[PDB]
Amino acid sequence: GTSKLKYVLQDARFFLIKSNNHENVSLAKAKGVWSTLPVNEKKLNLAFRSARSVILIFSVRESGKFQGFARLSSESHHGGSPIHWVLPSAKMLGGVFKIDWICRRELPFTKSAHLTNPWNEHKPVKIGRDGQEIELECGTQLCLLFPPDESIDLYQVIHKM
Ligand SMILES: CNc1nc(Cl)nc2c1ncn2Cc1ccccc1N
Repeated sequence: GTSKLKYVLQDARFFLIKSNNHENVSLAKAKGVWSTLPVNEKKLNLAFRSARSVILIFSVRESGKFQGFARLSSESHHGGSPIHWVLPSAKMLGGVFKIDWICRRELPFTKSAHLTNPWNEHKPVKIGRDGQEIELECGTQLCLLFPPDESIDLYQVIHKM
């Protein structure tokens, strides 16, 4: 069902993540981590302290789709490991956030054409730069459009909250 998902999304904040390649999204799905540029790392660290859930909604550039969404489980941390990101430098991708995936399924942009983002001039929610915040109502509805991911149990995510 969608009840636990709605509970996780309650009062959440949402950010669009735009990746240049599929490989880093695949690596993020396998290892539960994400890294971004310092402008956005600063924004996400602020958001993580400010909200019960911070949701990253991923889209690979030129794919015409979102590739899923995940909840931040930590602020960014340095050292830890050298993630083999297919770097589009490595020093700008230090700072690793831990993330718990909520949905690893794809959603085509054609399915979100009815959703506009107030924080980006009411452009369709697919439009935005890496790090663009998505207002609560639009982000909630976007996440609810994804196909359910029955391989994921939200019970442990609710306990992180
Ligand atoms: C693992 N993290 C990332 N991996 C990839 Cl392949 N692209 C990213 C990532 N974070 C942001 N972008 C998009 C981008 C690429 C290059 C210059 C500026 C911007 N915004």
